[PDB]
Amino acid sequence: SMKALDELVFDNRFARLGDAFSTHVLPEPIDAPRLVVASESALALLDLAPEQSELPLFAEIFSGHKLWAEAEPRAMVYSGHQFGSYNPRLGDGRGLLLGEVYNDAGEHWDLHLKGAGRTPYSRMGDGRAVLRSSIREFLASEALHALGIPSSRAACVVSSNTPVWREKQEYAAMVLRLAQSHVRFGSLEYLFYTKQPEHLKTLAEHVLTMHYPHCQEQPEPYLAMFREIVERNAELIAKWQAYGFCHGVMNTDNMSILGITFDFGPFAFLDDFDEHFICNHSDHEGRYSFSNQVPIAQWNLSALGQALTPFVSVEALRETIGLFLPLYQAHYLDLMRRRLGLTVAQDQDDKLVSQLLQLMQNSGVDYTLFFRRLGDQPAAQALRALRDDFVDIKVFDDWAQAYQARIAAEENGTEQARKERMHAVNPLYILRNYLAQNAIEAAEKGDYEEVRRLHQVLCTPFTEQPGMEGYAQRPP
Ligand SMILES: Nc1ncnc2c1ncn2[C@@H]1O[C@H](COP(=O)(O)OP(=O)(O)NP(=O)(O)O)[C@@H](O)[C@H]1O
Ligand SMILES: [Ca+2]
Ligand SMILES: [Ca+2]
Ligand SMILES: [Ca+2]
Ligand SMILES: [Ca+2]
Ligand SMILES: [Cl-]
Ligand SMILES: [Mg+2]
Repeated sequence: SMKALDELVFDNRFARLGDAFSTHVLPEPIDAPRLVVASESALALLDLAPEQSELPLFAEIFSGHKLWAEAEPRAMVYSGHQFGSYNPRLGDGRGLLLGEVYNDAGEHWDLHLKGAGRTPYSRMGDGRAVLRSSIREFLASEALHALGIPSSRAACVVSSNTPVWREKQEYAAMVLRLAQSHVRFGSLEYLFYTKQPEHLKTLAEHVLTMHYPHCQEQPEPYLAMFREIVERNAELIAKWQAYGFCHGVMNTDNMSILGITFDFGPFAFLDDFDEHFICNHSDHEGRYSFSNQVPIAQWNLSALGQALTPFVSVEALRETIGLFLPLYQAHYLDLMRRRLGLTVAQDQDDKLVSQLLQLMQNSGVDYTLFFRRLGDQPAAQALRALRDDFVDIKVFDDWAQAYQARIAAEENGTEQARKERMHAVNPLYILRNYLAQNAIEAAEKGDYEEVRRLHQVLCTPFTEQPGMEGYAQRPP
């Protein structure tokens, strides 16, 4: 049953690994905490109901004022390649692993409070996050999960009137991030490149036993684990590409060891399709552009593989990395076939998908709404309506014919079954930047109605909701 805040059970596994992997650090509170928004689904991971998130004590805990005695807040140490260049020392500069909760299902869940204050790893930073940062990370975490895209989760956002300077005067907020691990590729890189072989093995054994235990029985457990990580990453990137999620900062310290989306900063969901969109205004070379996310993910896996060379041969590691691209293409094509309402794999499907994207590229076509409208009517009628959005309208007619011929080349069910199949994987509502911005503006004025409704709508992004037509609109 849903329990009280005082009934949470803690089992702080990572804290017990010692001071070589993290440092005990308490949060620095922020003033006048208020609950901005909370996720019922995320809270359920901790056996908590939404009503427990409305308690003053709840806002106090996740703004740094109070903390269970059974917790042990810790700042992790890690490193990472940042935009291709190795940085020998990063770590939790503005967040803390408060502890790990053991829920009734028998699962361990990290409680990471992001924006909790300065730590030994903050360097010159203030250890804070501003309200717009916390709200965007909360919305994207839970929107991705509702979409079926593996992601770190977010339980709540808590506001404050603690001043924080960025470009202008802003105010500190914290987001409670939940995940079953906060270990990153960069966690292993740090121990590898500082040549701490005992601790590197202890961390790899922690990841192995807690998250890939089936691999322990195999002749080379760390090779099997690496293969599983490569698989999870291929599935993750396939979902990003299929649904137009741009991360923006795919540094190796932001690659989760579990294959979940991690660290939401300058992300963006594509509005108009653009295979080369650069969502990060600081990514001057386009290293983390939409299309580059595929080769970058492979590069990051090679960087992870380096940290495992003490245990696995270079040849075996590089052979495993070679599985990434075919696995990505398999899952990507599967996802895009489903977005097109197709239910079997046929030889030229990759060309069909590729041709659709090239037609979208310079025609100003909304990625999400194209696939939703494609399924909302029989293909012939939907395509006649979508015709006008394309510049090369006669090339599109040829693609539309190829698509209708592809439908006819398989048993595709009734028109109604097709509609339900496609609307079950094609969202009507997505976390568009302009929608998040409107929620942020209202919240910065003290009005949290908008951010809450937007979050609510995205909990069921595939289901039409009455009166929410504004959330299905293209950007104005
Ligand atoms: N305001 C800040 N104060 C202190 N450290 C910071 C601050 N902003 C970023 N950092 C650190 O700078 C590095 C790069 O930040 P980034 O990759 O954006 O991660 P993050 O969003 O700060 N936290 P996380 O989501 O857990 O990766 C990390 O080691 C951060 O902890
Ligand atoms: Ca970040
Ligand atoms: Ca085009
Ligand atoms: Ca257009
Ligand atoms: Ca039929
Ligand atoms: Cl920030
Ligand atoms: Mg980061």
